[PDB]
Amino acid sequence: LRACGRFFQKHQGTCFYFGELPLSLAACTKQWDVVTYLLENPHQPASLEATDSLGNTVLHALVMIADNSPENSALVIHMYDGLLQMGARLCPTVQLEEISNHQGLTPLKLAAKEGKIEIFRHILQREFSGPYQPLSRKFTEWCYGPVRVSLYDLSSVDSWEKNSVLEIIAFHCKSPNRHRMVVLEPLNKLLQEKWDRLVSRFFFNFACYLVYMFIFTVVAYHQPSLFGESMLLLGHILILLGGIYLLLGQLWYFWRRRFMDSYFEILFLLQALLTVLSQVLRFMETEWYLPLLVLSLVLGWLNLLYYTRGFQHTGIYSVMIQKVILRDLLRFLLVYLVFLFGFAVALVSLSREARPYRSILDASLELFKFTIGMGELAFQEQLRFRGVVLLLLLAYVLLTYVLLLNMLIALMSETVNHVADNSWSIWKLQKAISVLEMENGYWWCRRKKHREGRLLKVGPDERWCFRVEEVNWAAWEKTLPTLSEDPSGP
Amino acid sequence: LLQALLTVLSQVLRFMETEWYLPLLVLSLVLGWLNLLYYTRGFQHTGIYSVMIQKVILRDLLRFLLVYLVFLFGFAVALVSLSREARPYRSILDASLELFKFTIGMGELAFQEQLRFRGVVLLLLLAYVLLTYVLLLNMLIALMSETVNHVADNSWSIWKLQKAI
Amino acid sequence: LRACGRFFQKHQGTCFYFGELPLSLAACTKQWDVVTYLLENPHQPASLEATDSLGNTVLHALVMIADNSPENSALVIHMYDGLLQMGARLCPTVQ
Repeated sequence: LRACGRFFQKHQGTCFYFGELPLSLAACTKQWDVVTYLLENPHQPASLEATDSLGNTVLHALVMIADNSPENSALVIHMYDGLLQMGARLCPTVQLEEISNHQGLTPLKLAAKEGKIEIFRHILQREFSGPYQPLSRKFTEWCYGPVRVSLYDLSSVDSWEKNSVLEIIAFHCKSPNRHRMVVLEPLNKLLQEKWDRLVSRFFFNFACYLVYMFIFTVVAYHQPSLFGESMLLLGHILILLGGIYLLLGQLWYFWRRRFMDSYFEILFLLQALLTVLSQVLRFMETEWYLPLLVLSLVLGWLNLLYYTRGFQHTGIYSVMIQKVILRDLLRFLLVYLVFLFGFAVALVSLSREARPYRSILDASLELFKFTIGMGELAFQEQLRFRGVVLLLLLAYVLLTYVLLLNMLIALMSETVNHVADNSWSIWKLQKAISVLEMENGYWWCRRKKHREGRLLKVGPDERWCFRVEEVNWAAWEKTLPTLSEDPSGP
Repeated sequence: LLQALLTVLSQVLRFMETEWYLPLLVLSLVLGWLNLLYYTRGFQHTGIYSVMIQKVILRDLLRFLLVYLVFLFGFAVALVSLSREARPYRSILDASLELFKFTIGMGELAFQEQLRFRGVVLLLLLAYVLLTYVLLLNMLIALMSETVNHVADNSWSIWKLQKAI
Repeated sequence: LRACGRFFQKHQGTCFYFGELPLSLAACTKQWDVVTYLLENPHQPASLEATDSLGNTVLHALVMIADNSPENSALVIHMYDGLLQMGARLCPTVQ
C-alpha cells in the first residue's frame, strides 16, 4: 500500500521520505523484528524488490535517509547489511542490488550522487565471510605473512561503462563532500593508476599549448604598425586554425556537459572567442583588433596556469588562489570602490576652487596610488581649501591602511584552520576531473576505452577485480580464507 | 667551490689582460659575502633562525619566481604590442623593468596621452597590479599555512644535525 | 635452504624480504615457539649466525623489516632481545 502523499515525499519542509512502503518504513525506523516478521510470514509475504512511485526500492530509501552523523550512519550500515543478508536467503535468484529506479541509478550510484559518504565508504569496502560470500566487494587474495593483496570490485565503478561512480562524483554530483569521496580506497588507487597512464598525453597537450602560445607571442610582438611577411601571414593563419580548433573543442565540451572547477574552461572559451574575433576583425580591416589580440594574449598567459595540476604537488598551492579569488576579493574590491568614487568626487568637489585633481579620472588615479605606495601627500597652495584637502587625504590614507589590515587579518583567520588534507583532497578531485576528461578523448577522434583489473571467478560468477597491495603488521590471526595459494605478482 | 672558482678565474683573467675580470671579481665578492652566512651555525641558537631560510629558499621561491615570470614576460609583450602605435614602454627590457617596479612599490600608474590606446593600457596596468597584489598575498598565506605547524623541535633537530656535520 | 628468489628480495613492488632463511622467517613472523623449536632440537639445529646470499644474518633481517609504526617496533624490539638472549645460551663463544 504505497503512501504516495505529500508529507512522505522528499522535498524541503515538513517531510519524512521513507519510501512510502511499510517494509521500507520498518527498515528505516529501526524495527528489525518487524522487518523480519514482514519479510517472511505465511499470510502476506512482502517482496523486498518492490518499488514505489519514484521507482526506489528499500535500499534506495535506506540510502536517501542517511546523514553524515555517526549515530545515523551505524543504523543505515547495519540495516543495509541485514536487509542484504535476508534478501540472500529469500530470493537468491534475483540480484536485488542492481535494481534501478526511474532516474536509472543503483544504490551505489545513488549514494555517490547525493553525497552520502558514510554509506558509500561501507558499500565500497564491505566484506562478508561464511555462507554470504559472493555478495562481497572486498575479496582477499593471497596473504604472505604481513603483506596481503585485497581485490576490490569494479562493477559499475570503472569509467568504461556508460554511467559510473567516477563520472557521477566528478560531474553529476552536487555536494560539499565531492572531494572527500576520492581519497577513500579503492578510488584513490584507481585514479592514481589512470593518471600514470595519461600523464604522457597530458604533457603532450601542455607542450602543444605551449608551442601555440609561443607562436602567438611571436605574432603579437612582431605585429607591424597600423620572407618575413610570408612567415607572419603563415603565423596568422596558424593562430586562426588553433583558435577555431580550441573553440570547437570547448563548444563540444559544453555540449557534452549540458562551478569552481569549470572556471578554466570558461577562460579557454573566452580566449578562443577573443582570438577568433581578433582574426575576423583583422580580415575586415578594422583598427580595433590590436586591443582584442593583446587582451587574448594576456588571457592566454593567465590561462596557462591551468596546466600546473599535473606538476605533482604544485596544484595544492594553485587551488588555494582559486579559493582566494572567490574568497572575498570580488566583494572587497567593490568595498574599496565604494570608498574611492566617493572620496574622488569629494576631492573634485573641493578642487574646483582657487585662492591638481582636475577630473574624476585623474582624482581616482591619484587616490589609487596610495595602495601601491606611490601617491603623493604634498601640501597644496593653489587650492583655497588646503587644510580640508589635506584632512581628507589623511583620512583616506588611514582608512585604506586599516581596511587592508582588516582584510589581511580576516584572510588569516579564515585560512588558519585550513588543514592540508582539505587542499590535498581538492587537488585529487581536480586530477580526477582531468583524468575523466582526457580519457574520453579529443572531439575529432574518440579514444578506445580500456578496462582495468582482470576477470577472475570468485567462489561460477565472473567478476572484474582490481588488486591493491597492503602491508599490515598487526593482522596476525590467519583465519580468513584466501582465493589463491600462489602469490603471482604483476 | 663557486666562490673559489670565480676568484681564480678573475685572477687568471687579470693576468691575461682582459677587461672582463672586474664583473667576475665583483660577483665573487657578492657571492663571498653571501657565503659568510655559513659561519652562523656556531653562534649558539642563531642557526635555528638560519636553517629556516634554507628551507625558505627551497620552499617555493625558485618556483614562485618562475610563476611571476610567466606573468611578466606575457604582460610585457602585451604592453609592447600595444605601445608601438601613436594617436613610454619602448622595448621589452624597459617594459619589463617598468612592470617590475610595482612590486617594490615604486612604479608609476600615469594616464598616457601620446599612446592611442590609453584606456586599454591603463586597464592592463590595473589588471597587472591586482594580479600581483593578489599573488603576493596568496604566497604569504601559503607560506604562513606551511610554517604554522612547524614546531621548534624540528628546527632545533635540524640545527643539531648541521652542527654534527 | 635459502629462498634466493625474486619475491623474497628487497625491492620496490610485491616483496617481503625476511632474509630467505626459515629461522629468519619464523623470527620475522612472530612465531617465538617455532623460533625456540628451530634454534634447539636434537634432529637439525639451525645456526643463529647463518647468512643468506646478501650476507645478512637474522638480526639484519629483523632490522630491515622494521617500520616506524609503534605496533611493528614493539615486535622488532622484543624479537631482537629474545634472539640475543637465546644466542647467549647457545653459542656464547662467538659474538
